[PDB]
Amino acid sequence: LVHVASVEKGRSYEDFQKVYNAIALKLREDDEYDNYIGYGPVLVRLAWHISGTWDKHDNTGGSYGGTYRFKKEFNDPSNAGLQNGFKFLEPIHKEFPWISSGDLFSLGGVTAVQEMQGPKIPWRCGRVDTPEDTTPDNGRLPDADKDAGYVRTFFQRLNMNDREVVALMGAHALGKTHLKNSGYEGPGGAANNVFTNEFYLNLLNEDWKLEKNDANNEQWDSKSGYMMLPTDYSLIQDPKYLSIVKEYANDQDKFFKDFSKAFEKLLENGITFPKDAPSPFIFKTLEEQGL
Ligand code: HEM
Ligand SMILES: N=C(N)c1ccsc1
Repeated sequence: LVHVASVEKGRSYEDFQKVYNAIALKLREDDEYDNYIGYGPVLVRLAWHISGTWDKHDNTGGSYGGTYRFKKEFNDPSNAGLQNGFKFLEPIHKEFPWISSGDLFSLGGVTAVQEMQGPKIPWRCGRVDTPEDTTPDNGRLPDADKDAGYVRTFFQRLNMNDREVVALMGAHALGKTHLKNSGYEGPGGAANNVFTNEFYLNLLNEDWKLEKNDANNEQWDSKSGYMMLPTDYSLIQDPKYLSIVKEYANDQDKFFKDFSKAFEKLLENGITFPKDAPSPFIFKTLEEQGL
């Protein structure tokens, strides 16, 4: 299966910077959401989940087709709560109807990361909506109650190695688990709408206890009020993951650079970019624009 990026007709960097800006301004305006966490984290999770259906073996799933807009994928149990991010983006799409759904969902994630003071994430346009019958079945996103070997094997399907996996998981510094969405409850650090390397510092420095939550699932809890999923905690149980966790806990810039690469790759998996395509766009933040 081949998906060739096709630039939305006549559009260039400035058009996409305008969509960025709309998203970024709404992120600012709608600050109350989720006990004043705001929509940044859920937009990052949305961009990951629309990308994380990809299968390298046959190029099914992936961000290209924008298939999250269809009921089967929208109602994936793994996607519970992301309707909030979709609803956030609806007025943006209404204002910019020319952008594809896949470009919008992925640009949402990029915008959120940058506006939360994360790394710059280069982003490429040209995802094209595909029909309802291209929507991947439920069950391609990962379970949270598993161990390091599960995580490693899972991410091979997405063509991600150990470093890419550990880098990507640093996003779990953002937002929180919600018991009603996933059967897990709690945040991963104190600054959960600012993008930092706190996930790794918390993994290493907190005193974690294995407890049951009110949904009868096990999770790791600290007296600080933080939590880790079993899959999060597996990153310090496996000796190879642990080395990389320590590396990112001790080098903010290295984490930023490695996250940026892995996140762009995640968002671009499955897509063929013509040699004549535009170079990746690097959007200015509102702050950089004086906006
Ligand atoms: C082994 C891989 C992964 C597992 C099992 C997993 C699991 C989870 C679960 C259970 C939640 C809570 C959802 C809720 O209750 O609302 C969640 C949230 C989150 N995930 Fe992951 N995830 C994984 C990887 C990733 C990756 C690769 C990213 C993106 C780079 C990511 C970004 C986030 C973000 C930002 C949230 C917070 C959402 C919010 O606050 O609304 N996750 N994840
Ligand atoms: N480890 C955490 N608190 C977490 C995991 C997914 S979103 C937040």
